[PDB]
Amino acid sequence: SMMQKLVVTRLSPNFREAVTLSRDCPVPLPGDGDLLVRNRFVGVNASDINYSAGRYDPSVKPPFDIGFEGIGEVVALGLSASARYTVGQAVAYMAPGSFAEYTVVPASIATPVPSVKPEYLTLLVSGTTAYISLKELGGLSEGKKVLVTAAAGGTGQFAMQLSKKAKCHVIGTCSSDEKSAFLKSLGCDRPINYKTEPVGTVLKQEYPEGVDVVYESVGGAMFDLAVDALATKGRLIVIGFISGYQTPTGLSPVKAGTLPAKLLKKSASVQGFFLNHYLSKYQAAMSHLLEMCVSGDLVCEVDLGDLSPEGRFTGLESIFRAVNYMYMGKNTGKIVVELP
Ligand SMILES: NC(=O)c1ccc[n+]([C@@H]2O[C@H](COP(=O)([O-])OP(=O)(O)OC[C@H]3O[C@@H](n4cnc5c(N)ncnc54)[C@H](OP(=O)(O)O)[C@@H]3O)[C@@H](O)[C@H]2O)c1
Ligand SMILES: COc1ccc(C(=O)c2c(-c3ccc(O)cc3)sc3cc(O)ccc23)cc1
Repeated sequence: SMMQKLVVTRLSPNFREAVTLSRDCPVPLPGDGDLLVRNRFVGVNASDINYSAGRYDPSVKPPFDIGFEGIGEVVALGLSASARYTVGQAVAYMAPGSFAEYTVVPASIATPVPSVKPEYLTLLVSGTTAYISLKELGGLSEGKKVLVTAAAGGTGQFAMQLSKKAKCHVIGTCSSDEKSAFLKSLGCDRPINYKTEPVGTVLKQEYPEGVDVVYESVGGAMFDLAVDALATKGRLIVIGFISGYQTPTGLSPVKAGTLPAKLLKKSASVQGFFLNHYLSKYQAAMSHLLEMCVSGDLVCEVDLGDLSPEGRFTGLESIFRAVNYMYMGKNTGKIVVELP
């Protein structure tokens, strides 16, 4: 009848200062073509703070719902949606407003899943982003050298594994020896703990002819290093630049004044990627991702915060903790919050 949900009440990249937990909200009713989903797990994404900052559409004032992805049970649906879905059915989705106990989701974008497991949620945004970007833009093939930053993170774990399946030689950056071990377990050829080992030097010495593809999620100095490390005809894919998201503009400083010159000299490229521009590829990506997940051919690491200071991310209120956890760089795999 009523429920809790998170609401952006003030525009800001500081999640805590931007978002409020609202405690007596009416449970929304699904339309003819909608599902009403009781969320059991929701995804925490780096860009959640870009969203709370209002950067997706600056013409939109608070309050508005937040959260990009969820998985749970269909508890109610409109008549038309009932042709495909049924009450009690497990579904996952990528749609705004997942940070709530119940979310209305158009049946046409929902993804039927085998059951309500957090592993399936990792595929929705993090998995598809890696799958689609690398397939469409990566030009992957046997022997290509691929550099993945934030490699032990939500989407990084997939860029890593998929590149390995494409028979590429893969290098991955992360911030701890434990993260490096995780990378090794995913078949990383060259894990690099950037806190203990200078990435630029590793690249210059061990990969003198450069890397062919960069899956770049960090920005700033890491972006600078990756540009310098590009091989002839190399491709740097701008997936993100999380090092800048908390700043007032959300940007990270780069030493890019000489970027065009470097790109010309190497016939190399810098290519942006935004998941929402590739939705025509989404259903197929998710279909394949789900196969590998269920068959065990893809590790879908979940960080539910069980080893965080305050423990398992349970309840909407723990979303604040979980966001902070990401930005402290503590997570291995996808950050997920449970709503018991
Ligand atoms: N374009 C798209 O459609 C799309 C879709 C999904 C995600 N993304 C991007 O992919 C990247 C990762 O997002 P995610 O949600 O999956 O997060 P995530 O990788 O699971 O976690 C972020 C990781 O980045 C590193 N990091 C955190 N704060 C940092 C900081 N201030 N400076 C440098 N590094 C920091 C940490 O790993 P370390 O141990 O390596 O430092 C941290 O664990 C982000 O740029 C996100 O925006 C883009
Ligand atoms: C350019 O098109 C592709 C598509 C898939 C691949 C690839 O090798 C694989 C996958 C792939 C899918 C999407 C990507 O962006 C990269 C790799 S997944 C997978 C699973 C297996 O058991 C065996 C191989 C693969 C390589 C190039």
